[PDB]
Amino acid sequence: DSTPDSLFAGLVGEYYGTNSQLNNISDFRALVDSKEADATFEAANISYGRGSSDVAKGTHLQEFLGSDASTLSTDPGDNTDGGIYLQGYVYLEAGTYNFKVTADDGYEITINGNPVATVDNNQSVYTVTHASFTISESGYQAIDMIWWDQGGDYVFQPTLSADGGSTYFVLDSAILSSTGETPY
Ligand SMILES: OC[C@H]1O[C@@H](O)[C@H](O)[C@@H](O)[C@H]1O
Ligand SMILES: [Ca+2]
Ligand SMILES: [Ca+2]
Ligand SMILES: [Ca+2]
Ligand SMILES: [Ca+2]
Ligand SMILES: [Ca+2]
Ligand SMILES: [Ca+2]
Ligand SMILES: [Ca+2]
Repeated sequence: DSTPDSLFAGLVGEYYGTNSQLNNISDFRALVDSKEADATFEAANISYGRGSSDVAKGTHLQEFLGSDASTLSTDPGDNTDGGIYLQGYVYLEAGTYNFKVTADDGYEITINGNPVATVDNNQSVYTVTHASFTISESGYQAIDMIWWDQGGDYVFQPTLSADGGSTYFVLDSAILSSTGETPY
């Protein structure tokens, strides 16, 4: 547009809290669409939690975000339910990949507009090995994530494999870009 966006080795993060129930992806997306973010942050190391007693309460969000919490724009007030919306880019070579995500509650990850990892409901801590997807051309791929907590425990760690599920890595500053330019 007319405003420069910060270039960092991470995704652009937004946190939203609510006192309504989050049951599914559409509920969290409606929350995101309903207001300005309760806080913004840089999501440079996307391995959050685990903790207890509601992500949206007290300092639980800070604890959940860990290393990334130092970039919070503000300390949100309490809510019962809450979640994050992350957007930016991830450097991937052409090839085949799959996510394996540990989470409480649900989430959705999309790459180049296509969902590649989805849990459309609340759940206690579970790890799902998602189906494989292909990247046609090497470079920075567009990626967005949503995750939420309806209450209770909370964790979010979406790991990626490039080698058919033999090894997995966290998405972090090695490969993330907020704008699709290279972070130095
Ligand atoms: O489905 C029930 C589960 O819901 C999760 O949101 C919560 O973190 C768990 O502790 C358990 O209550
Ligand atoms: Ca801009
Ligand atoms: Ca919004
Ligand atoms: Ca707080
Ligand atoms: Ca941590
Ligand atoms: Ca930090
Ligand atoms: Ca709730
Ligand atoms: Ca929960």
